[PDB]
Amino acid sequence: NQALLRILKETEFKKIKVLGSGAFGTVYKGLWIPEGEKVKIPVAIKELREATSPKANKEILDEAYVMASVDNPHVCRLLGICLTSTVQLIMQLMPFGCLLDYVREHKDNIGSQYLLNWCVQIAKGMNYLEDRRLVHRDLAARNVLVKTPQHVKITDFGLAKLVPIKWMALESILHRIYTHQSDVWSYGVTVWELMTFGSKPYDGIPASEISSILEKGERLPQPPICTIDVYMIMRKCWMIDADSRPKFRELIIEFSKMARDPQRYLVIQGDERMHLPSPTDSNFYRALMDEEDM
Ligand SMILES: Cc1cc2cc(n1)-c1cnn(C)c1OCCC[C@@H](C)CN1/C(=N/C2=O)Nc2ccc(CN3CCN(C)CC3)cc21
Repeated sequence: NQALLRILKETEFKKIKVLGSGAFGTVYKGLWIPEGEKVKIPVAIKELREATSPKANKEILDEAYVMASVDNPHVCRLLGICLTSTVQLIMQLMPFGCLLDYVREHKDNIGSQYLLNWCVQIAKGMNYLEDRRLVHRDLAARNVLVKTPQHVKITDFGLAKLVPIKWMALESILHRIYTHQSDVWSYGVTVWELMTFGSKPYDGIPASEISSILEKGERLPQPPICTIDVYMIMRKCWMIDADSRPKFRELIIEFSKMARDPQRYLVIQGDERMHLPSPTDSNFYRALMDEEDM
């Protein structure tokens, strides 16, 4: 149970470079130095921006014992925690960054086979969080990490204790109701982010007014690379009836169907010039960075 969350000493890790921030904390590239060893292992460290108390920290250690409990290839597991005056969370390092920045930076080189596979993988991790009765509350392309280009993982889960209005389902904005189906709404918006190559949803619409335009029946438009088959699925994620939104287990299957013939469903200029890596190149990544089961 508590055998998955390691409590760390200040003296056995070091923060070396600022990699990004969030809403409750800044993320650093770090180094883990085990006691009595001469190795320095790269980690990812999240320092909480607001300073907590000694009892605030029993609350943290309760979601930190759960966050360290996720055992899923497409969800990032909390590994360790360091209980300072600003609690520091230790996790595995992803040098490729988040999927949001990656798609902006590689948009001219991303084919349909990658994108559809990511959506399969994202929904697999989220279906796991549903299987684990864990509602994420902040699924977005920025909180999806890229282990290798062929393998993504979801991160930043544990923020109810601690607002991305443009990703939240209508009932969250109106009533603060967060369920697995409102994570489906967040998922459909994340798929939009991928399919538009990192565009900002509702760009120029103030967040204070989005709950209104949603109630009038307005949604995000069809991404130019998307066929209607893909967009209808996204549209089904944004239904005002939460129960009518698709389930993650169904989002997995359908996007699996689309990944077996990717060029029918996403029309990208030059899509014939970019394919998945040969089994040679897939094994090369996996032996070097990505040895887990799937
Ligand atoms: C398990 C784990 C690992 C990691 C993050 C989280 N969790 C996590 C947890 N909650 N939240 C909000 C999280 O994400 C934080 C948001 C940005 C994040 C992608 C940073 N980020 C990174 N993240 C992780 O390792 N790897 C990165 C590699 C490259 C760059 C870009 N260069 C950096 C230097 N500046 C100049 C910009 C250019 C950014 C990188």
